Amino acid sequence: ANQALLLSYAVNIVAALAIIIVGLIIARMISNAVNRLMISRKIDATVADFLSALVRYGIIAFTLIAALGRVGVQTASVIAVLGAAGLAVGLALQGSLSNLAAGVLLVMFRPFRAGEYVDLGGVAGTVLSVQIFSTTMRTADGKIIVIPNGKIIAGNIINFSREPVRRNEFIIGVAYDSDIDQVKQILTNIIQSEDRILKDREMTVRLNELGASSINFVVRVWSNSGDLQNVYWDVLERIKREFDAAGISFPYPQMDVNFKRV
Amino acid sequence: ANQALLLSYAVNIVAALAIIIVGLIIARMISNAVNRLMISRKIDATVADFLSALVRYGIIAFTLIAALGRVGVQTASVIAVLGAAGLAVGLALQGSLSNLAAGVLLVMFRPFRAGEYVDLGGVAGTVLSVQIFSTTMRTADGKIIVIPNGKIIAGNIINFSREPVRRNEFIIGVAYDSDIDQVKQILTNIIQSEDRILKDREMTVRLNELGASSINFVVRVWSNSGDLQNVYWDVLERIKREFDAAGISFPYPQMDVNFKRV
Amino acid sequence: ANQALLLSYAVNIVAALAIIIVGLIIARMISNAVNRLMISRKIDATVADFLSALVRYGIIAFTLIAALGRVGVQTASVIAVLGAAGLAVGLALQGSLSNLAAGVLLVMFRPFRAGEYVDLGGVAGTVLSVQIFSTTMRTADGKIIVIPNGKIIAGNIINFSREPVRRNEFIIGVAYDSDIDQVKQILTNIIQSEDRILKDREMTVRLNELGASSINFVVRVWSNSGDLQNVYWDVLERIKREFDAAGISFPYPQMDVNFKRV
Amino acid sequence: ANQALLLSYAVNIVAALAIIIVGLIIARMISNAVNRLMISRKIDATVADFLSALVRYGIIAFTLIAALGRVGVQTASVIAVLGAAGLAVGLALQGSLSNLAAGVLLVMFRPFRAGEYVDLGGVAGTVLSVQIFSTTMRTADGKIIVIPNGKIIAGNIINFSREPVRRNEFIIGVAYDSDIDQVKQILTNIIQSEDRILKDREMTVRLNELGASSINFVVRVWSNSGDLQNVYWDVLERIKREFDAAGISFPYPQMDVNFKRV
Amino acid sequence: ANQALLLSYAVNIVAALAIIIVGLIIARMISNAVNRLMISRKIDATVADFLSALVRYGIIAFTLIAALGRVGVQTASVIAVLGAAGLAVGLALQGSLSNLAAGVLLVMFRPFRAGEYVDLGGVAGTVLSVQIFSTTMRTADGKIIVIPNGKIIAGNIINFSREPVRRNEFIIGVAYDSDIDQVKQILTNIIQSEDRILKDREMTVRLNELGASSINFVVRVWSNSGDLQNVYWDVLERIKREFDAAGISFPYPQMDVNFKRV
Amino acid sequence: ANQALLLSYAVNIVAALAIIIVGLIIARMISNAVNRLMISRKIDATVADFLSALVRYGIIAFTLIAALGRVGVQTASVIAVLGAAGLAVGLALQGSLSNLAAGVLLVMFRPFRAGEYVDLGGVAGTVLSVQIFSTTMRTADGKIIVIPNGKIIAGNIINFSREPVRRNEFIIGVAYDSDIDQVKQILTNIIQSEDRILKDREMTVRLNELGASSINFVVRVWSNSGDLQNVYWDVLERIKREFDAAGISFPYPQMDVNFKRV
Amino acid sequence: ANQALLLSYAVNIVAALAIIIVGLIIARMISNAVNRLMISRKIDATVADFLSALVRYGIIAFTLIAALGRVGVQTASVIAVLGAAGLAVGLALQGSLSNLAAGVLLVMFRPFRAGEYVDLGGVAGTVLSVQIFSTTMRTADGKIIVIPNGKIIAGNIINFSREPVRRNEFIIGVAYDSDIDQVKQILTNIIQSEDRILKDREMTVRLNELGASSINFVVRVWSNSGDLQNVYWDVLERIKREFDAAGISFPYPQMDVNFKRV
Ligand SMILES: CCCCCCCCCCCCO[C@@H]1O[C@H](CO)[C@@H](O[C@H]2O[C@H](CO)[C@@H](O)[C@H](O)[C@H]2O)[C@H](O)[C@H]1O
Ligand SMILES: CCCCCCCCCCCCO[C@@H]1O[C@H](CO)[C@@H](O[C@H]2O[C@H](CO)[C@@H](O)[C@H](O)[C@H]2O)[C@H](O)[C@H]1O
Ligand SMILES: CCCCCCCCCCCCO[C@@H]1O[C@H](CO)[C@@H](O[C@H]2O[C@H](CO)[C@@H](O)[C@H](O)[C@H]2O)[C@H](O)[C@H]1O
Ligand SMILES: CCCCCCCCCCCCO[C@@H]1O[C@H](CO)[C@@H](O[C@H]2O[C@H](CO)[C@@H](O)[C@H](O)[C@H]2O)[C@H](O)[C@H]1O
Ligand SMILES: CCCCCCCCCCCCO[C@@H]1O[C@H](CO)[C@@H](O[C@H]2O[C@H](CO)[C@@H](O)[C@H](O)[C@H]2O)[C@H](O)[C@H]1O
Ligand SMILES: CCCCCCCCCCCCO[C@@H]1O[C@H](CO)[C@@H](O[C@H]2O[C@H](CO)[C@@H](O)[C@H](O)[C@H]2O)[C@H](O)[C@H]1O
Repeated sequence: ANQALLLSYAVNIVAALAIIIVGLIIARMISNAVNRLMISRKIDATVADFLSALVRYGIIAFTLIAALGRVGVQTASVIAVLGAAGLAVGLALQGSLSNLAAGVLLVMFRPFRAGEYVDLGGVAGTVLSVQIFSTTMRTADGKIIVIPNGKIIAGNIINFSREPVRRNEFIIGVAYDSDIDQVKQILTNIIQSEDRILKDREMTVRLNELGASSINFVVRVWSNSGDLQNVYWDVLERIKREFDAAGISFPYPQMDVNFKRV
Repeated sequence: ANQALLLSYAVNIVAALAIIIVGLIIARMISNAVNRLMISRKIDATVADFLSALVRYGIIAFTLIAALGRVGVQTASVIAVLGAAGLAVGLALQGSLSNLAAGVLLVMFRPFRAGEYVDLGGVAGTVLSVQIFSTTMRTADGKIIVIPNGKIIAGNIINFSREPVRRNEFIIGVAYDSDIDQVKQILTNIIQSEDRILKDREMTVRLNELGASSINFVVRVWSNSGDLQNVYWDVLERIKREFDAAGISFPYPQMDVNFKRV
Repeated sequence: ANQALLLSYAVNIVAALAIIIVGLIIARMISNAVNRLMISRKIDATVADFLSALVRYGIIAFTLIAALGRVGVQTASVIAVLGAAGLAVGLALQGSLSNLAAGVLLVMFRPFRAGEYVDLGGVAGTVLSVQIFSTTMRTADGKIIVIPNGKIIAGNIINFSREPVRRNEFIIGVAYDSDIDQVKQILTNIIQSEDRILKDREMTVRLNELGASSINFVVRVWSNSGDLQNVYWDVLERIKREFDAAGISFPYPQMDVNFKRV
Repeated sequence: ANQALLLSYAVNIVAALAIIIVGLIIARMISNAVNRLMISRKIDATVADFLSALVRYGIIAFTLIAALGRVGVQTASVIAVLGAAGLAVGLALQGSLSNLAAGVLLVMFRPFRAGEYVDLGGVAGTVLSVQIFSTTMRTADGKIIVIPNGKIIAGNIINFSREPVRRNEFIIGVAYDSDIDQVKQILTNIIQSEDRILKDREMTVRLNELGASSINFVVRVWSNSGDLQNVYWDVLERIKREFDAAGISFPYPQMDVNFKRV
Repeated sequence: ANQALLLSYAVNIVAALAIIIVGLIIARMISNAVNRLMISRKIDATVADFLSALVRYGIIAFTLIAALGRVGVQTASVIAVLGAAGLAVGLALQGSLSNLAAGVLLVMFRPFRAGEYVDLGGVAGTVLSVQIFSTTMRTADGKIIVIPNGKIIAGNIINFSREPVRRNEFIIGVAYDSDIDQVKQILTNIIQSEDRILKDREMTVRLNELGASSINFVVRVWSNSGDLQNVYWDVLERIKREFDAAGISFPYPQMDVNFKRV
Repeated sequence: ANQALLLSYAVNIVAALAIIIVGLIIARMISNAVNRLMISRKIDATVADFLSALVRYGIIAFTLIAALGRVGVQTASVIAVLGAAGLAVGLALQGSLSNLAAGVLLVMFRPFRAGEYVDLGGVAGTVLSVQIFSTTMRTADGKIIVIPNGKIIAGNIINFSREPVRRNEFIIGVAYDSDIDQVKQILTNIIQSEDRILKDREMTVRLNELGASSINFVVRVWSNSGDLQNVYWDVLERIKREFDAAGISFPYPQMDVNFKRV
Repeated sequence: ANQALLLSYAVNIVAALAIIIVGLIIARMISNAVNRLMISRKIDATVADFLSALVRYGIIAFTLIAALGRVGVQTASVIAVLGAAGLAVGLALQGSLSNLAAGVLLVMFRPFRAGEYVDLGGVAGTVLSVQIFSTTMRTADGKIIVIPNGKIIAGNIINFSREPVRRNEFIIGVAYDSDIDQVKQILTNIIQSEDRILKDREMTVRLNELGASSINFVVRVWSNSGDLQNVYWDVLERIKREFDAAGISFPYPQMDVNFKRV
């Protein structure tokens, strides 16, 4: 029969809903304004969206604390419950947040760009795109790999395609009776007739190891990154043909045998 | 004999039960409304159920704090005890929550879809379905594997079936005395007569290594993902037959032996 | 001589004991009621016992805070001491709680059931039972293994017995001079006369590799999970007998030897 | 000269010491009563001692907070300092507490008992006793191993001695020219004359693999855990003697050699 | 000109210094008294020093909070700053505290004592002393190893010197044509003439494996820990001499060779 | 109609905006002043920027707490929400902060400088630059590697280029019948005629191992870091030529063969 | 126009700056006094600098809380912001603090000193100096290694140079037909004529293993740490010369061959 307290309670509830509505409006407005202010200062779009989302959820948290205080919930209760909900959402989004930060770093510092062959922790292939949470790459034989950004940032990032020039390394092994000067002279002529091998870099042709069955010569020559494999195959076929023409042997595995007829 | 205090205590208990009932009702209603509001905005059904469950448990926590305050328990006591119960439930559900978030990410970004052959951390097989906590896959020989979603998201996701085309790589090894031009010409004719090998891609036929007993030619040819294995087996049998017809040898392992009758 | 303060102190102590007794009674009653309410809603019995134990310990914590406030201990002291005791009990029960949650998940989602051969992280054997903290399994030779549930849930769960059908894979290796058509025809007749090999699945008989001493044919045939091993042994003995009858050889390891009498 | 404040200070100090003494007495009494109440309910003695120690230290903490409040230290100061001392003691006792809980679990669920051969994470030997913090075991050759209980509970617990029966697995390898029916018949007679091999279990004698130099027969037979090794050695010597009597050969490693006098 | 407030400030500062001095005195006295009280109850000296240091730093913390309150710093400020300093000191001393607790456990339970050969996680050598933070051991060839106590407690502790008796295991391999009864009889006589081999234990002499080139007999005999190596060397030389006298052969690695003059 | 409360609310909002503006101004000024004060004291530029950023964000946090208190938000709400936003930003920047600190340490202590060959955790190459978050290095063959600074600081940092002098180690293996004095004399003359080998260091020429087919001499000689590889190749070719001239043999792998015509 | 409030605000600001200045002065003075008091008590210089830095930053924190309270910032705000700045600085300095504590432990307990050969976790070389954050060592061939102190303290610390004496272990392998008494007598005379081998230690010369092609004698002899390698090389050359003079053979790898002309 006494509606006056009921009127006060309904009025407090309507005031709580009005505070919620106005708080969502002001949160969206201040967050969009901070986002435009950051984009105008050339902050990265993902960092801008992240900081704007944090500002919007903070203003919404103040609005919730105010409205729930209007309905009689204490500030300590609302802070504890919003903290538990935030800890749950943070447990769900912890790894995704790590991948988001790693993706921002990969887009900012550019350890690798799309189209560059790389080697991210033992997998290797052409990069296709860095994305919000993971990087796609196509391996040499066409398989697609999707590496999460945090694993990429946490480890080494070998990059085959960054330097214009790269070095071949042949390991020719010839018979122990082969002349050393003739081998070095033939390998030197083979790498001096190769126009794609850079003459201003190193061009080693040195005996390198006395192996179990052969003396292993090493040849190290530099070439542009686009000519590396073709130079390898061409120098290899030329080595084979010229050694076969010159009489130098490539040994089969060797074994002395001390015969004992028991 | 003095029932007035007893009446006040029974009235406070009934008011606490009434606050509990009304609080559960309002919690269920606001949670269903937030869930419908999120589903209408095309949020994922699992993220919608998660955020709605958080809203419902938060409103129930406010209701518990209010009723337990009506029975005389202090707000600090109720917050501490609900925080301990929430920390226990969170210790129980930590890994399941990680798998739930990883499953939401796998369904959203689609690193792999059902029916695509993959390789999730060293296990490989056709995917069957991504589920709330774990992914099922059937390996090539019919074993079922159940990989938890967090392990899948944390590591690499090789995907054999995403790209339409993929590359074969034969490694033929022939005797050192074999002619190189004849080997390359026979392998080239074999891969040029193969209609399932894409002629617009690479078709390498290059000497690749001077091995212990053989010179290892490499052949790399591209084909549609569905023709890859049949092209491998057909080119392999054709290589065998044509080399046997042409007189080119596949060496047995070689060994020079220096006889010494001691 | 002034017993009035002594009377007030003894009365406060008796009131604290009465609050403790009534609080234990109400805790047991509300916990049993919540447990019956959950079991009636078809919640899992272990989750029901867990949530009921949490409700009972929470009501006991409120009762302790009330009684210890009656004896003059402050609410902050009781909350801090109960929090330290709860942190100690939680450090003791952390791993057991992880195993309990993993066991609930294994009983709910059924990645494997009792009597199904599995492979949980490198150990393999018939499952015997999933239990509250660990799973028992009997390996193929009769050893018992007890894997804690958390280790099982955290890793892959290969399941040999789930699919009705599974694939055999023979790897026959014959001499390089062997006819390929005759080998493929004999293997095809051997797998076509085998009634336990499913004719509606794949039945590959393809040359697969040119090995060091032999050409390795592959045979892949599907059969029901109960016939897999018997089909393997029967096809193997039939391959051996028919190749010996047809004159096809299984090579011994090969080695060319270039004799050099030095 | 004004001793009245000095009298009040000395009286407060004596009251603090009296509160400390009475609090230690009541703590010891309530802890012993809770310990007897738990032991009477058949709780494990270690869990009883743990919960009683927690009750005793909690009552001592309330007594310290009361006395230090009597000397003028605030409740927040005493709670913070006791919390720091408890965090230090907990950092010191964290691993010992994990081992204590794991030892309680090992004594309760009995994955292994004393005198049973086991394999706890790659070490194997007869168990000697489970103790409060670590398990002792004597390996087959007499070395003692002391494995902490937490490492045991965290990993697999293979148990060689639990099942009454266990399976032998011989892998006989005979020459390719050996008759298969004669080999299977001799192995079958050898395992049928062995009274310690259980005839109601499996008794496989199947050709299993066509190896590099031999066809590997497999023999799997079950026997009681106490007869396993003696049955292995006896069947092995009988296999050797009967194959030597029957003319079946055990091949030496084989190698074809294609002689080439260059 | 108004020195009265200056007098009050100087008096408060002198009172703060007096509280600091008296608090350090009372802290040292109560800590020494608790230390003597623990040593009198046969607590370990390191645990006694640890708990006494905690009591002394706690009383000093109360004294600091009181004096800094006298100079006007609030209790919350002093608690926060002392908590930050304690968290920094704890980050510095975390590992040293873990090693201290592990050293107390190693001195209490004695998994190993000084002079006993052990194997702590893959390093092995005579123990020299357990110390406050690390254990010293001298390996068999005289290198000193210093293993931190926490690494020792966390892993297995194999102990070669605890059991009085230990088992040798010879693995003799003889030619396939060797008589089995003669080999077993010679090995049995060799281990029956050895007085240092315990006749009340096992003395197996069983054929154990049919190897690639030899049948591997096993001999397992027990002896006192001090006679183990001398018994090994003596039985080994006796096996060699008696087999050479009896005509039994130790095979060289075997290889059939199928000659093919191509 | 009653605008007086509306005037008070608009005035409080304008005062909050004015406090925000003045607080940002004072934050930027005090942060720039602290930054100049640190740079003037020769603090590292990165540590200066870090501490100045912390001072600026702290002053901005005080300004936010003041303005949000002016609009009616409580201090506890603002502290909790700013703490949640700071915990989120810290979860995003945790790894980047670890790399920043590691980069400051690498620039301060200089374990390696640019242009020095190193080996950071199994990858090796010339360092190019240490940067804010990762170190770039060019391997010997031209690949670029980008190692995050925290991984570098956490592990070993081998440094090939720091010491002026470094040691070669040849391992010559000659036939068992070779004279030892003649081998040692020839190797000694070869390393005494080499002017780039430091005569004031060690120059060992000792028989080191009796191998399976050869006695392995060791030669260890020191040389300047720039002459190391050229000295290796020159001494190797001189060893080969002088041994071939002196008649000393480099054995092929050896094998006695006990012929048995069965 | 009303400057009185403006005068009060400017006066409060000047009082805050005066409190800041006086607080920095008193912080520096008390920190230097505590540092001198610790150095006078022979505390380590690094622990003294650490505790003095903690005292100085604590007094500065009290001064900041007082001044910021004078400008109107609440104590809770200042404590929260200083706690966030301290948590950020602690996240940056966590690893450096671990290395600092480990370096203090290495300088105090001296597991190794400069100039002693060691083996810290698989890297080995002469120690050069222990430093504030990392230890430098020069490997045997002149590479410099920089191991962070925490990695050193966390693992084993083998120390080759601590014990005055160390043991050589030769493993001579002679032909099966060689006399055992003659081999043992020659090895005994060789190690008895070696004056640098300690005659008061063990001098084993025992047959140790019957290998695939040779009986492996073991020789274990002790010598001073400075004579170890020279004794090894001298005993090795003497073994070689005396066995060649006595007619004892070092076998080449052996192989029986059962000829079969098929
Ligand atoms: C009340 C605040 C509500 C809003 C903020 C919510 C925060 C939620 C925090 C959840 C717990 C985060 O705890 C985090 O766990 C990882 C586990 O590898 C650890 O640190 C980790 O950081 C990233 C993830 O951010 C990982 O990819 C990385 O491998 C590791 O360094 C630390 O322990 C801590 O950074
Ligand atoms: C009072 C609030 C009540 C409601 C919220 C309850 C929260 C309960 C939190 C329990 C502890 C979580 O602590 C978590 O532990 C894991 C351990 O790998 C670490 O972080 C982990 O996150 C996920 C799980 O979320 C793991 O799959 C992942 O391997 C790892 O990065 C961090 O330390 C922290 O994220
Ligand atoms: C005041 C509240 C009293 C009642 C609640 C008591 C809670 C006690 C918590 C103790 C500390 C738990 O801290 C826990 O440690 C493990 C260590 O692997 C980490 O997380 C772990 O969770 C489970 C155990 O729950 C492990 O099996 C899992 O390997 C790991 O992910 C996180 O760091 C945190 O989940
Ligand atoms: C104020 C309260 C005073 C009384 C209570 C004192 C509690 C002291 C807690 C110290 C820190 C414990 O932090 C613990 O660290 C280990 C580190 O592996 C992790 O969890 C660990 O639990 C056990 C030990 O209990 C380990 O054997 C296990 O390998 C791991 O899962 C979690 O991080 C947390 O459980
Ligand atoms: C309210 C304050 C707001 C401002 C400050 C925000 C701080 C945010 C802290 C996030 C959690 C940090 O938790 C951190 O996790 C890593 C996980 O490897 C662990 O420690 C780590 O430190 C660094 C990163 O700093 C890692 O590179 C390192 O591998 C590891 O030692 C510790 O658990 C803790 O240092
Ligand atoms: C408000 C206080 C402000 C001043 C004090 C600031 C403290 C800052 C603490 C940052 C987090 C430290 O968290 C730390 O993380 C490491 C991560 O390996 C873990 O412990 C670690 O300690 C040291 C570093 O101290 C590591 O080298 C070690 O490998 C590991 O045991 C623990 O989780 C915790 O010791």
